Amino acid sequence: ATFSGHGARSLLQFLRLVGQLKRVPRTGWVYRNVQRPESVSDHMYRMAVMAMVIKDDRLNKDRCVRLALVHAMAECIVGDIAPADNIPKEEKHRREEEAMKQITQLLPEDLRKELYELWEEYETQSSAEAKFVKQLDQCEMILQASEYEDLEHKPGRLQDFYDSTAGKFNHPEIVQLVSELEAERSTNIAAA
Amino acid sequence: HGARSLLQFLRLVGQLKRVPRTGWVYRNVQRPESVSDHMYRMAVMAMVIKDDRLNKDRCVRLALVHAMAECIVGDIAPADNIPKEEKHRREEEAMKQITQLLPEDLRKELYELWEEYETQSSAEAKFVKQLDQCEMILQASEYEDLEHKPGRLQDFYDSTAGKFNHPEIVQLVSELEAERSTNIAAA
Ligand SMILES: [Cl-]
Ligand SMILES: [Cl-]
Repeated sequence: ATFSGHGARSLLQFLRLVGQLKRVPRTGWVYRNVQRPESVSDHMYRMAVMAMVIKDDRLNKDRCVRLALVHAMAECIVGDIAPADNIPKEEKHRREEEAMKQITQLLPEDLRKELYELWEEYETQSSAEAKFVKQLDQCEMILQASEYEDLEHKPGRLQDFYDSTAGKFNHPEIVQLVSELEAERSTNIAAA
Repeated sequence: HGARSLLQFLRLVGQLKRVPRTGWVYRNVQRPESVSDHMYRMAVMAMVIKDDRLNKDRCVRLALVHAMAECIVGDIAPADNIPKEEKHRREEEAMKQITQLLPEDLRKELYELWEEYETQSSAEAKFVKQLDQCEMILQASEYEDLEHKPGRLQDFYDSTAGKFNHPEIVQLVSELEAERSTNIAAA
């Protein structure tokens, strides 16, 4: 119940917290000694483009793009928690929830409600759009894994990331895209 | 399928993660942001900076697409001294190459988004151009703060003098310059 107001100063401060996403490297790459790992905002950027180009006539894509730009936003405060950090699901949720409250309080009421709603939709996976964006997250991530493998000239190195997405995919377009990716990568591995 | 081309499109887009923003590099910024970092916050700005006269989702899309050619041509800075037509020519070729990897409806949609920004042919594109400049001077003051070197990136602010007229962005920029100036006066 803070007293920072909802003027330009608070909007600016909201924007600074958001910019901290540029300086949160994605932890999974850090823990695997990737040189120059992407930021969390790098990751959401490509998810957002993927929402634009991976087709599904049943989905509101404007909402999918917004879910993509908002879903990881709490990491500007809580940091990027990876499976290796062993934070229980409930504790990660509680931290990120508190963070989103703090962040959105800087915005006028209608904007606060809208952003928080989007975050809540994603976190509870309550819509088809939310579930779609969750698979973009996982897809975009193994794509980036294979790109770090290519850049390193170390085919297969980041195998653990592929294994962790086993059976997490069921959207027919993303499923198709993943299968193509795994086939191209598993070919490169055999070549080497 | 489809899929191989889509993947190639995605890998090109991914290169944006590895294009440092050139203006920061030229000013010895440590670990400078990528072009995708820059577009990310611009897209968030389109969501939270008010204007009921604008199609915000179109602004968000313009934000995510406007600098996309840079995955091929790189980030050209003013210091690079590339003529406006030449940069336009290069980015246009790049967008054609990029978008042709997509199905026809998406290829046309995406190219037209980029062209609308490029030609500044809508109220939305003009708005997004001011987010770009605003996002950038905010980022300059952030680098100044992180470096503990206030005012060091003044050239960037000087470069934006008189480029703002959108009422909300103007308020935001005034607020930023007053906070920054106060910090500089203090130090
Ligand atoms: Cl994520
Ligand atoms: Cl830009």
